[PDB]
Amino acid sequence: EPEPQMVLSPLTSAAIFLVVTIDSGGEDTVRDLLSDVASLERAVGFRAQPDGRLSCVTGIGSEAWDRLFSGARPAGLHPFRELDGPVHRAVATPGDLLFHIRASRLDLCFALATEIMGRLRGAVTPQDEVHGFKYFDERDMLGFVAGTENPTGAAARRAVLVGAEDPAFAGGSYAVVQKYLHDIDAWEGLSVEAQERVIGRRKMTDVELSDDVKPADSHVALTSVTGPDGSDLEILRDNMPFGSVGREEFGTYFIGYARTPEVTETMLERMFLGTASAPHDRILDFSTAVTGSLFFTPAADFLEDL
Amino acid sequence: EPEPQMVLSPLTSAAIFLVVTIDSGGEDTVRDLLSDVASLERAVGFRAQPDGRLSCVTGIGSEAWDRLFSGARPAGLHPFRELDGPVHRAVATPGDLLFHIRASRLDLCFALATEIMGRLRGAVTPQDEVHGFKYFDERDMLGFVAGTENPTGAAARRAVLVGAEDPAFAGGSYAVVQKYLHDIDAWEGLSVEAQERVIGRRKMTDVELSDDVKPADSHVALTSVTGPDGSDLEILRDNMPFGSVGREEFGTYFIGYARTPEVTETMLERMFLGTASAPHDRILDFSTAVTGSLFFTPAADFLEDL
Amino acid sequence: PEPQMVLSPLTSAAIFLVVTIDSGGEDTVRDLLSDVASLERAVGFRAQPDGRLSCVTGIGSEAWDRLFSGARPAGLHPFRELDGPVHRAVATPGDLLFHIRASRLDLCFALATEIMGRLRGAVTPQDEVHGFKYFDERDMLGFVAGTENPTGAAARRAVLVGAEDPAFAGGSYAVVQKYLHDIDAWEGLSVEAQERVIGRRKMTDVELSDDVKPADSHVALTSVTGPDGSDLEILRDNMPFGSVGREEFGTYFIGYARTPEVTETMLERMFLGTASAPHDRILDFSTAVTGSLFFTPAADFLED
Amino acid sequence: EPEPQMVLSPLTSAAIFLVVTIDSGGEDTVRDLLSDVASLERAVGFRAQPDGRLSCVTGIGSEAWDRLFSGARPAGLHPFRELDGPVHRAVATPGDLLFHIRASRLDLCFALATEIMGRLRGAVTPQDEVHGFKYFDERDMLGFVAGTENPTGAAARRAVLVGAEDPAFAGGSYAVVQKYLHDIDAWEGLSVEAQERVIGRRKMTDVELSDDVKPADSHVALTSVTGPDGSDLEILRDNMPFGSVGREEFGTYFIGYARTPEVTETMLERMFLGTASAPHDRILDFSTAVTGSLFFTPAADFLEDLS
Amino acid sequence: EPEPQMVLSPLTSAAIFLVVTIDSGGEDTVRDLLSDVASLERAVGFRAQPDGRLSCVTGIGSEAWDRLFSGARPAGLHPFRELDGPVHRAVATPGDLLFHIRASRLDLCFALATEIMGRLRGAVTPQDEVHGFKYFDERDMLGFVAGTENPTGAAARRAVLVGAEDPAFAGGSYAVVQKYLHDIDAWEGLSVEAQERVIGRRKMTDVELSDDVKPADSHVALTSVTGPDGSDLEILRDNMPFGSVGREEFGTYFIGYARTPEVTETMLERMFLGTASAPHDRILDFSTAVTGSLFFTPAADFLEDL
Amino acid sequence: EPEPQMVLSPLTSAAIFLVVTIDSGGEDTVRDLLSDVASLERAVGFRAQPDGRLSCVTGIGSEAWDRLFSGARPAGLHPFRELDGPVHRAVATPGDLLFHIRASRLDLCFALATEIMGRLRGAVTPQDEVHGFKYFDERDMLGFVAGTENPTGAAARRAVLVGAEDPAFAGGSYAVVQKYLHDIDAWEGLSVEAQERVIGRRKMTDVELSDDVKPADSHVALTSVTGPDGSDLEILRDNMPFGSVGREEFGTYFIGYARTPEVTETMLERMFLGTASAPHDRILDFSTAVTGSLFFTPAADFLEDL
Ligand code: HEM
Ligand code: HEM
Ligand code: HEM
Ligand code: HEM
Ligand SMILES: [Mg+2]
Ligand SMILES: [Mg+2]
Ligand SMILES: [Mg+2]
Ligand SMILES: [O]
Ligand SMILES: [O]
Ligand SMILES: [O]
Ligand SMILES: [O]
Ligand SMILES: [O]
Ligand SMILES: [O]
Repeated sequence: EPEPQMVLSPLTSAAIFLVVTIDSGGEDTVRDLLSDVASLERAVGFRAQPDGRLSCVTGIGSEAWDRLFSGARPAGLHPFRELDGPVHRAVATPGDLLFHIRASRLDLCFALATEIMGRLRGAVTPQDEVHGFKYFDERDMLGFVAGTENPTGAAARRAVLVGAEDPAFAGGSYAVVQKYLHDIDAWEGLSVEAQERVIGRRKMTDVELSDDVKPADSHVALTSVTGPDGSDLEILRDNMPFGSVGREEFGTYFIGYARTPEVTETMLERMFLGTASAPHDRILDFSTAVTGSLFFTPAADFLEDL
Repeated sequence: EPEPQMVLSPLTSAAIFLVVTIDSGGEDTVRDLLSDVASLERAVGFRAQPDGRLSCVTGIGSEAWDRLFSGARPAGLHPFRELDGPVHRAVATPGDLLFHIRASRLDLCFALATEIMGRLRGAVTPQDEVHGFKYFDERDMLGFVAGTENPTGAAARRAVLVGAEDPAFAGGSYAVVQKYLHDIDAWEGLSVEAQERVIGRRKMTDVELSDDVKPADSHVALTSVTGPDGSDLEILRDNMPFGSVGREEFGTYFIGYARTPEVTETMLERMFLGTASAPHDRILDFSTAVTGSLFFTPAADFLEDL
Repeated sequence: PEPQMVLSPLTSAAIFLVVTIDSGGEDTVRDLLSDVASLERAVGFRAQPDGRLSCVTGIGSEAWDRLFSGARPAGLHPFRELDGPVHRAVATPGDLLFHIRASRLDLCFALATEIMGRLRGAVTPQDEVHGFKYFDERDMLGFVAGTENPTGAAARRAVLVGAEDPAFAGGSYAVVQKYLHDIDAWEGLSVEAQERVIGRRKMTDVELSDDVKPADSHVALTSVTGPDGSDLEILRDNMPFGSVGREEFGTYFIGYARTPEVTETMLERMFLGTASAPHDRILDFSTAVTGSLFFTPAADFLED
Repeated sequence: EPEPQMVLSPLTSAAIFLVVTIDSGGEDTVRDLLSDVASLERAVGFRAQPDGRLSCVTGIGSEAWDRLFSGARPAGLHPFRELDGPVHRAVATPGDLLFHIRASRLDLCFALATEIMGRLRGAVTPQDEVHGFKYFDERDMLGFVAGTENPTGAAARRAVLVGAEDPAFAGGSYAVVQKYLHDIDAWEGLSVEAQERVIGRRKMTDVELSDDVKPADSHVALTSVTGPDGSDLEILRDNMPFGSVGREEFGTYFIGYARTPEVTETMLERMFLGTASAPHDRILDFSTAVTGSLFFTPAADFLEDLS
Repeated sequence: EPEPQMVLSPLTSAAIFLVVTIDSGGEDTVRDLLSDVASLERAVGFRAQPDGRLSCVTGIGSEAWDRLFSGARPAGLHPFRELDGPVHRAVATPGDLLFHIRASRLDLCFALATEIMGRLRGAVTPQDEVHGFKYFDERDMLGFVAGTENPTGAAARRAVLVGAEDPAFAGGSYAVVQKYLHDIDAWEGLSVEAQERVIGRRKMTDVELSDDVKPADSHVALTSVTGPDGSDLEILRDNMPFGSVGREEFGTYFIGYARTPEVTETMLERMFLGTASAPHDRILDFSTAVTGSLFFTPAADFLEDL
Repeated sequence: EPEPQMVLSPLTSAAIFLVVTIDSGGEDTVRDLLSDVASLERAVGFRAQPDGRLSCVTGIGSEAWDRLFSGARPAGLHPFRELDGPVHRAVATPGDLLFHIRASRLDLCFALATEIMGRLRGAVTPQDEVHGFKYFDERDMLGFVAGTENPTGAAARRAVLVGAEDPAFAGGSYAVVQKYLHDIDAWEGLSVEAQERVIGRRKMTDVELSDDVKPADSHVALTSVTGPDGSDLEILRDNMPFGSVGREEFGTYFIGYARTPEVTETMLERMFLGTASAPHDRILDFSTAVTGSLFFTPAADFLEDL
């Protein structure tokens, strides 16, 4: 059986998201780090157990894949597709490696990020570094409970992990990242009732709006997708608030894991391009994407045997 | 008896330090915020009891004091004194207001900082914003336990709180801040034994080096000071690690509270200018001050009664 | 097939809600059943992961016929009243059971509020009990309660419907009885006399050896061996409850099993006695004031 | 410095409020129990240290005081004063003894309530019993954070504990209890902003409404009282949610401690009878008081030195 | 004004009791260690703040006091008084220094005991070392709750701390230690009701037996003492269970703190020699004392100034 | 189908290791206790759910197996093999039964140990009893993190549990125990860099030394073993510190679970007898084995069905 990376792990109160590009001739240094990254995770995390809950998920971009490895490519791997909607745009930004670092404490994230970047100095250029913090009541930067409808157990495994459709990369997953900045002044001008119509859930109680009152351009309505079979298409999201009060930056770092990028890309199409019944997702009237990248997160044993 | 701010409260795992200057015409907006800051601390923190441990200490600079208030000035309040040592410099940087925000979680610090800065928008200019995190084993950025010789109980109250020497300001304190960036590459080039001789304590066990072994130019030696009366002069320090792995920023945010700035200033003179037996504090060969500001943190009732 | 949380452990808080379905309330009920997993997530996610909020939903025999056409679960019937020589196990009305558990009563109450809010005008409440953990997993008699519950594979085998009734695999049967205790009479016994009623040591919870365990002890009468000589097991989530002012010191009994026959055999031995035992001596200190039987379907049965 | 009961202690996650009346001839049994109540609290609580946080505050009503004790009365002790407003009524209901029991767990509350009621069986009649629970982030059944502006440290000591004004009773306090039931159907028909105008604080973030927007008939406006010298008059509230989903009971158990009942009573007069600017507290349009009792909670040493 | 050691602090889940004798010529080494013990306590304890709750109380015996110090002695400091009852004996055993180490975790106790014994190697001989542990709900090896009637708050300060009756030694206290082994076989031969008549409290619920059923020879009856003026004479007990299952050793380590040894010794006389109404404390029919030592625990500042 | 004992369970903060020999005629009493040990575990542990995490793993020695049972032996069961190296010796010491008792608290361990030994009194003779405790951030007495490279999940199950190679004993495991005492004086004389060369990892950060600097006689180098097929051969180690400060006993209690003893024995051979490039494991220059025993820990249902 192939060992997945910790893609199925739950939300934690802290995260570091590190996106880098591989400099010309940095390939060899990168391959050596990838073969050690699970051992670095154990080195930093084991002594802080059991409360630490440290994990690192490592992702590799479409272009970087061709630079690093000969042989088969994962079937779903391609650069992030820019979406030019009538009003809102999903931008594509450079990204060769993702490190999705989670723990109960920011210091354990930082210590692992320090060892990884120590090994990669002179081989990579940092593109994005975000320090995420969840609110103590599981709320995001808009004041809503975040993660409620994430799949669990066998449903999560089936939605997130590559299987027989691409057997050489079984136990892998696809990660889409987008850094969003919010217009908090505009958001806080809405009544609570208006905010609930944007999201599609009650703010205090987190109960879903019933189908007769849920607007067709609510976040929950547009990111609800049924397959040909009639079955719900699901992703696993580990979204984190981040910000700087001095710079008035109040953000959500979106990360969504799926067995194929087509599920996440369908949701993004419905959000940015809309449908017959909805011009666009009302959350984008308060949220601007400033990054967008797609990564393949291989099985742990693929990184180890390299 | 006057009610002090939470200057005596213990170290926490998260902090936000905010330093701002007051723009032209900003004084009325600032006075309104000062009269409300304790009530905002309760609004953000109460619902997160008892695990939240949210506090805010508010400080006011020498020039800002004269802009905001008529009548008496605290006896020790003056702008930070630059020290131009033969090798190392303690710089002065602008700062009218300090908010020293502590909690068990960064998101609680961030929520109070958001409310404070929301009320000050258009009246202030941000000078500095640092998000602090302690390592899970009470270690600083240099790998040493930080806080060990802080005073506690009655000795802390005597060391930190203004009393009858300045009775109109009793229950106040003086805060000096300095942001330090470390040369971690040079520090990690030392053996553990050489680092212990820089600090003056054992790294793993935190046991102080004996007087026979402890170098005259160690941090513990130079920051150990006796008054004319033979008594130890003590300050309370809430130093926090901070940084950015992508930018290679690895820092210690120094904050020290004391009943009179003369004690903190004497320690800084010994570190930066040295003594007969030591050229300077050896910690400064690995640590560059990039900010320096002095604040008076009044009694809580002083701020309430505006 | 995915079961409801019938295999989940004891928690420190619980709400037990039993209602009857009023005439014409069927459609409101079916809509709520299709939504109960989503309500559970909605309330529970506000306290992940320590909250441990779950709701197990059960349906009575008469309600089943009012709600669904086609196949019945093989073991579903109304609770069988037992009229013993001394003690009686009463059958009381109940169409729906909500077995709500969490680490905190707030999560239980918030979920109960949303469920009952959705069913207002469609159901009549019959029983509501707010259970709480009592010291080191003790009951109102001062004994540790749950010790011999099966775990892991033995729990799955004992609790979940399998191939014997394949349309309903991953279901279970719940029996509930609210008991009120005579604490005055109980505290009149020596600790040694109480140990002989239960069949375990009071402070240390060690089982009495077979040579000393009375045949009419609770542990002896509820020990049943199946055709192959293996133990027939149930999973019990008993919770203390009460009201000091009204002198109500209670045990809310709930037992899950793959077939009701196992639980019913245990109840027959307790209430009717055997050749060796007049009745379960625990009943000399405990009166059953409710009795109901429910089928707790697979989670997938409810969503569909 | 005489030793107070645990009146200054913080909110906990569980509580039992027990109100009883003393039957004729029950006085000797009650005095005996009062002399033992601190020892019973230690007997239950000590084995759950350090996390248990079990405490019991024992209060005695005006008429019970006269039956139990032959000497001096606390200066402020009198029966609860019924308030007959143009719209709303604050009823006075019987209660001789209050047990305010708090812990981090209901089991410790229940076990201590069991031991106390076991000692008083046949001497007292139960009037009210409420099992309170913390609801999410210190919320009440109206969805608002409750307790935010409670005084702390020295301010709490000054606001709550009897001192030199009544020296024989120094370290005592005065507790007012009211059981409120809420009309949740009517409450949930308001917009969140209309709820915020009833309470005077933001619902989700618990920030006080600015003075320009805070209505005069908001809860926070009517329960804000200044003394003649301009300083705030404060009380310490340990309010707890309770209820029963089947019976549609969604309750707030109000308890307020103060150094003199005059402060709590001035707040109640403003709520129920209103001011020049406000007819009544808008919170009462959604809240009905069904009990009302006043108790003196003596210093701990006063109870210990009985017979 | 004088700062007591942590004699008033509550029970913890772990303790180490270390009793040593001072070798001939060990006096100087011992004096240097005593002046450093508070600094060693902070060095170990600070890196587990705030849940560690590490503390060390240092006690000095009567014969050791006269070897270490000159001038005035604490008024009540004498060797433990052997009690030769008709049936039961309280033995006196050697001991010059007591280290009473408590924390929430054994590791912090063990690390501090290691640093102390490292400084004293070749100057002292170990007489007794006991690792204590919390047993369920504050129970002892007899199955009863132990510590229930300890004084708290002001009553504890008044019972425990030397004051104006011996002003030079204000802030000190007197510790009596006795290691007890229990005859568990004999004890378990009693019914629970017989055990309750030995102790004087209910076993499961820890409710005191009423005055009309409490035997005169029960432990609670003989250890209840009133002064000539009617007030209760109280001690503070920090008893801890210990044992070794292989050796069939089930113990109680008794430690009682009091402002004068006369209170503790009056209790011991009643237990071992009895009263007019009681031959001896029935708890002694199931408990054997194998050590007995008395120590003065000076104010913290007395040790620091050496 | 067969239910293993709790061999795969994680490290806990407390342990008791009990090794006994079966006295002549004690066989019938032992068989009765083996059939009840799981019942005793529930009796003590249930009341402390869910935080207690009490488990007992019961092991039987080679000589004991033939005294207790008729019919098939586990294929790998033999007496511990004494290793007589040029410098260091791995002694074989008597042991018929192992009880490996773990929990989050020592009380639960002690209570279960008391019930087991109460049933075995007069049938067994105790050989060793060790009370283990967690030391800071999962450290051993040498000050290094211990457990870091233990296998987890599927890799742990594959490394530890007997499968189809010995189908009658599927779900069993083999436990090797060795009690080590450390020369802390000699160890603490080494610089941290020289200690790192003994172990093969960085002391404070627990990062593995790179292959270019790791000495061939380091602990990590000698306990790293590859099968003929190139895979890593793994064991599960649940090592616990123990000690007594007055007796200068600073111990590591070694316990290693494996699907076959040949893996553990290959590691011991390399440590004690060395390789072409290493005389012996340098850790043995600071560590003396004083016990050595091998046990088969059967499937839980094997014990239940006696
Ligand atoms: C500013 C960015 C975002 C914010 C603040 C945000 C917030 C939320 C919230 C509050 C919910 C409801 C509770 C939950 O189930 O987590 C939700 C649901 C969801 N979001 Fe987002 N979201 C954002 C971006 C995205 C993006 C970019 C996607 C997909 C590409 C996405 C996919 C989903 C999905 C699939 C659900 C679950 C819908 C359901 O089936 O109920 N979100 N989000
Ligand atoms: C530049 C970055 C700094 C770092 C990384 C640092 C770190 C440390 C460490 C590790 C200790 C030993 C443990 C303890 O906290 O007692 C210490 C002690 C101390 N530091 Fe700093 N420190 C810094 C700057 C300062 C400054 C600027 C001052 C004063 C103006 C200061 C004053 C002290 C004092 C008074 C002590 C206690 C010494 C004693 O009496 O034992 N430190 N510091
Ligand atoms: C007054 C109501 C009850 C009380 C207070 C009570 C209490 C207990 C206690 C203290 C135990 C021993 C520890 C353990 O849980 O294994 C026990 C065991 C048990 N009880 Fe009950 N019980 C009650 C009613 C029932 C009922 C109504 C049934 C069955 C229909 C039942 C079935 C069992 C079973 C099967 C065991 C396990 C026996 C074994 O195999 O060891 N109980 N109960
Ligand atoms: C249905 C009954 C009640 C409910 C739901 C309720 C709820 C609240 C809420 C939500 C607050 C705002 C947060 C805070 O606690 O500071 C508050 C404040 C307060 N309440 Fe109540 N309350 C009730 C009855 C009472 C009564 C009867 C009194 C006095 C007799 C009282 C006195 C106060 C006071 C003094 C404040 C603080 C006002 C300030 O200075 O800001 N409340 N209450
Ligand atoms: Mg009978
Ligand atoms: Mg206020
Ligand atoms: Mg014996
Ligand atoms: O999301
Ligand atoms: O510092
Ligand atoms: O049960
Ligand atoms: O309130
Ligand atoms: O004691
Ligand atoms: O190891």
